[PDB]
Amino acid sequence: SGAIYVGNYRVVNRHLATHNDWANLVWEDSSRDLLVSSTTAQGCDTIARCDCQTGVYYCSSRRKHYPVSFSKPSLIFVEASEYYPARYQSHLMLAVGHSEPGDCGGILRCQHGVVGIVSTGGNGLVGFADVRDLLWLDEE
Ligand SMILES: CC(C)N1CCN(c2ncccn2)CC1
Ligand SMILES: [Zn+2]
Repeated sequence: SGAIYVGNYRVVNRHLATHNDWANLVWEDSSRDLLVSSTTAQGCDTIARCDCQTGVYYCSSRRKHYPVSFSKPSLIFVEASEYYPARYQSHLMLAVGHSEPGDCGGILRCQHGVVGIVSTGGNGLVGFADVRDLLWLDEE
């Protein structure tokens, strides 16, 4: 579990979005595994605006933050998980590291701020849904 709290937006994995998220929906994309809802209180996070390929992510199934190198966001085939069938996921970055389903929502960050959230795992990789292209998160 986990979210990004930027301005008056909550960014969550689409598959973990709640009824309240859907009732306060700003934007969602199944192919990216993202959903954004509106918040009453302003949030503490800054979104990275960069093309970094190194950062640090939180792994809840280890209670640990790990430094990783990661691929640039791409359209990638993802094998079946507990929460999605085998399918193509867009705007996905991969690193070598540990990720189980409940790790979804952990933040990946670089020197510029939040890069994305854990969205995939298995086979010794962790996949992150990028948010650095979503420039509208920084205003309004
Ligand atoms: C949500 C649904 C599409 N899933 C969940 C069950 N399943 C699976 N596959 C691999 C590992 C664990 N569970 C495939 C079908
Ligand atoms: Zn960066």
